[PDB]
Amino acid sequence: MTHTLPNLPYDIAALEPHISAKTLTFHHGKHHQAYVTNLNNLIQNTELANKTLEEIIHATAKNPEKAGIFNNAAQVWNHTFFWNCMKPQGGGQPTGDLKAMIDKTFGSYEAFAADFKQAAITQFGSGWAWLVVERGVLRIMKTPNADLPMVHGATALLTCDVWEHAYYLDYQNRRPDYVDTFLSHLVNWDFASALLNG
Amino acid sequence: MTHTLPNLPYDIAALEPHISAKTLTFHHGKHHQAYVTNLNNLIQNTELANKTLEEIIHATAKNPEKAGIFNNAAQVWNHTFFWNCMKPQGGGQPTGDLKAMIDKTFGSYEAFAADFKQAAITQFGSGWAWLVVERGVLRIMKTPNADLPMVHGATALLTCDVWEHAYYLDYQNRRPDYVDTFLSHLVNWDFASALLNG
Amino acid sequence: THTLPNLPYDIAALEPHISAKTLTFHHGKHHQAYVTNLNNLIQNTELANKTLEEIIHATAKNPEKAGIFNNAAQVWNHTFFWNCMKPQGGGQPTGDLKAMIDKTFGSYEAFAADFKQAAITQFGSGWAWLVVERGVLRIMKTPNADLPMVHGATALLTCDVWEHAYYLDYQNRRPDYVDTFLSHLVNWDFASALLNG
Amino acid sequence: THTLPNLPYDIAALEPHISAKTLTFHHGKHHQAYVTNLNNLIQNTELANKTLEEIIHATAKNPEKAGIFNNAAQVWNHTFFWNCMKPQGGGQPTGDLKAMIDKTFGSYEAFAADFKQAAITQFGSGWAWLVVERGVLRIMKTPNADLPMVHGATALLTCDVWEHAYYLDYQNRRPDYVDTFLSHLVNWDFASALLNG
Ligand SMILES: [Fe+3]
Ligand SMILES: [Fe+3]
Ligand SMILES: [Fe+3]
Ligand SMILES: [Fe+3]
Repeated sequence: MTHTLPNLPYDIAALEPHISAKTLTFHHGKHHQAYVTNLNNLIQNTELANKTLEEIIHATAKNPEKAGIFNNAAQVWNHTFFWNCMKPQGGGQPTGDLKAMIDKTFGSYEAFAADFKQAAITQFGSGWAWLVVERGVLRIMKTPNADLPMVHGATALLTCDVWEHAYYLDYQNRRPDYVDTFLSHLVNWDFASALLNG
Repeated sequence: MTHTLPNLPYDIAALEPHISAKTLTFHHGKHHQAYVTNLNNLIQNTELANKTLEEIIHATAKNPEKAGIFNNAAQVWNHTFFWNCMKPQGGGQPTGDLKAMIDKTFGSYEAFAADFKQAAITQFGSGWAWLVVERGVLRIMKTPNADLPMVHGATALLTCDVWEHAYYLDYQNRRPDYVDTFLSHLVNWDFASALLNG
Repeated sequence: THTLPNLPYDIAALEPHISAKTLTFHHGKHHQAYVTNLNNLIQNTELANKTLEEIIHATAKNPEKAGIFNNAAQVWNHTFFWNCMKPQGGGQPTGDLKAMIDKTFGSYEAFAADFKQAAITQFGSGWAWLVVERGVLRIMKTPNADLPMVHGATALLTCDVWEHAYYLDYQNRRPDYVDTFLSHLVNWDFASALLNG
Repeated sequence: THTLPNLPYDIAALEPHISAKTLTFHHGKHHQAYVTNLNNLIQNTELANKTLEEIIHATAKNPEKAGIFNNAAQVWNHTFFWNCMKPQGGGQPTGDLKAMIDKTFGSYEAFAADFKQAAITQFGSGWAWLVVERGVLRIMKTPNADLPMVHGATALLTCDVWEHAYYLDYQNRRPDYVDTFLSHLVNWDFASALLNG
């Protein structure tokens, strides 16, 4: 157990009712934990046992034979990132640098929000919707399964988990309502704005 | 419109307590319905409007720009196939032709069930676990997302939906328990046996 | 599907300013290769049914399709480039374009100084442009295959500053090449037509 | 402050694979220009007292001081490139480096194909590298002045694929140039020392 499950940055009930404590209990305590334990078991006694998580993600991103390692390693990263993407009483619009860059790039926050929700809702199957910056330009991305921006040469600013386990207890099939609530009440814009200046 | 949602072959509560009436209500009445409505809207005013569902699947399986149409068309097919793969008082073992072919190929039913379970459990993200016949040989197949045996040249005999919406309300993360319940109490072996002789 | 357009003049008609040897490789190899690359990348795709300009607009947003964008835009850029030049070019525009340059830069010499600055400060491969964007003349420079239309601007004039455009004749002396482009090759009638197009 | 280092051999020592004419322009004009540009850009700045490598790392975290990064990285890249070649080079590596290439790529030939592919699929100006990061070998391609050290990797070998590197001798035929680099010029002794550096 050289990799460990990080604490949630808030109480399991902090996102109620938008994301339920039951969801967070299974999502963090079961899914996120299993990705960690799988990763630990898959790299034991291998050359990857002495690498960081980010090093493992990049080292196994190409080799389809190592897809089991990439899939668990990237999911550990993605879920830690996702918990920090949210906060109780979040949502709204960002300010300052990120707000201005979004207006410069998309024309408005509403334009950004519509593009983000479309990527989130058109990602078929399991995956992730992202706001990224790449060579200094903001882009929306959607990725399948465990894929994530860093292996495409982009820096993630924000993500929304659209694996069905992230919303099914609370929203069932209503993924659009889930993403709309994410945008309206949960997104931590201070987080994305700090990462933009990183 | 062009394509219709077929009735379940049993009451929404007929698989209780193994699959809840709640799950079947969302799984059939929302997810399966949505794939039908999407398909109908996507092929309207196109050459695909005049073809059978199977023809649409093969016509869109090759070209990535038509993946939206493929994804919904194949999901209509997969779910319809899946409902018929189950029945109240299912489970047990197959008889006759299919039992003998499983014993010749896997050595035993228990070996087949171990291999079907592991494919279902190691399918990362959304997808399907299949028993197929291919080039005269019985094989286990796992497919991601909407993918399915026929566009690979195999004949499907049985499937288990391992999209998270298939089990999350009743089993949450415990996909192995759900698959174990599928084999133990739900699988309709009469269906797979007839298809083997189709 | 897509074809290389002929040069609008003799392969040797820009000598000594741009050599026939340069044009042979620039038109017959580089521009040809972008056309053949584009055809192979769009075959059996919905892009096969679109125009060059529609391909450029359909792929500018999706980095996954940068190979198609780069070949499509380079086809467009080079065709534009051949038509920006002519034997016995150079001099200055007259009429509408001259007056807009004089009102915007103050002077033709001011425009040529700014155009040449953008051309020589483009690091690596790219293009220097005179564009009109919401009714205003601007100098633009673009890296690699980038071009004005995906930035909401209308190209009036371009000079290729990929090294293959000048290395056989000028080697490292990109500033001399651009000065020779403005002095002897630019076709101001083309740019003036585009301003009213 | 910074100066242009000697070529490690006579300008004709790589004939007929790379012409003396190419080396005179590539080393005496391009490499020299990166050095003179760097000196002029850092004068009276905080960066004037730092080493080339210190300047590269400090400015790499930035798009706003990009003339300094681009010229400093190009100074570094070219010095490294000249030492990646030798007269009567080519062949294959032996010992430590050969073993790692076999374990990593399966064979030298797989390595050379992957290296070739990176060199030819780099669109525009750029570089193809063999790098090592955390004991793992891989191939890298970078655009313009970008280089492995700012990505956390150690360069072992590079091939310049800016068009000035080959256009006088190969024109558009980058694949043949890279083939010739691998076949006749690569200095494997250099890369094997760096693996253990
Ligand atoms: Fe998740
Ligand atoms: Fe389903
Ligand atoms: Fe060109
Ligand atoms: Fe160079």
